[PDB]
Amino acid sequence: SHMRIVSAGSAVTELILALGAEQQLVAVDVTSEVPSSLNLPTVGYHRRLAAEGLLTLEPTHLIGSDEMGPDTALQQLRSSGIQVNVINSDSTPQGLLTRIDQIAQITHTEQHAQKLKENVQQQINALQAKRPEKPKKVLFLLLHEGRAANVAGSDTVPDTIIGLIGAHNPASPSITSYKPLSMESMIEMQPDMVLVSGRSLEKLGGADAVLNAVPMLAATPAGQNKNIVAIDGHALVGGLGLKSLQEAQRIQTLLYP
Repeated sequence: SHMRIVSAGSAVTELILALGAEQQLVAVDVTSEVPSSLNLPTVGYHRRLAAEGLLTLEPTHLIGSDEMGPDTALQQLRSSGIQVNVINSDSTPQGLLTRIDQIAQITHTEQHAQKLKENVQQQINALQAKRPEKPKKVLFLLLHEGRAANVAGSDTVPDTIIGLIGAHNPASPSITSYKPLSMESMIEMQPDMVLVSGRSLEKLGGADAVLNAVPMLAATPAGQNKNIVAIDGHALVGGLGLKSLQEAQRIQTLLYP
């Protein structure tokens, strides 16, 4: 077990690094972030893994979400003796704690698990501690060029993050997962703050530009105050992770000075 890990997801990579086991990585996926110094090869998109491409890395593990595929490549790895570990990808805090356990076990760093799960819970408590009696309203908008403006309802990492910063997600009862948000619902929900599909979804300009993009925000507090805030897209993938918690803190400071 001289480890050679292909990490197939950003949420895998961060934990592997957090547990001090970066020397075990031989490759990461496109969404993963690792220091330039490591010279780690990429492996593309975990939904389109190349069986032979992976095999040349002589890996011992392929770790990712249940979205790793295609399945025909996963069998070629298994049949060749590569451990293929499907790992948690909920939008829940317990999903994160479970993910930490799943990784700590594979990478044999259980020792670090408790202390890391402990920090994770501390941050969450620190975030929850700052929740007011009168929480504000926050929506996450998933915007694309030529696509209809979507929203994160229940069971999304952006929904969990909004709860953790101590806000209401007005979309979270009525909407499940990511759905088109009717202009009327948005007007009705009256968000105080809008979060946008990555810091990277601009590509538009910024606050005033997303406002240009979604002109009905003008009839919400968020719009009339240009309170349109960027959240790092990596904190939304895999799903609820260390980056998620860090963004959440950073955004709560913006939402409640």
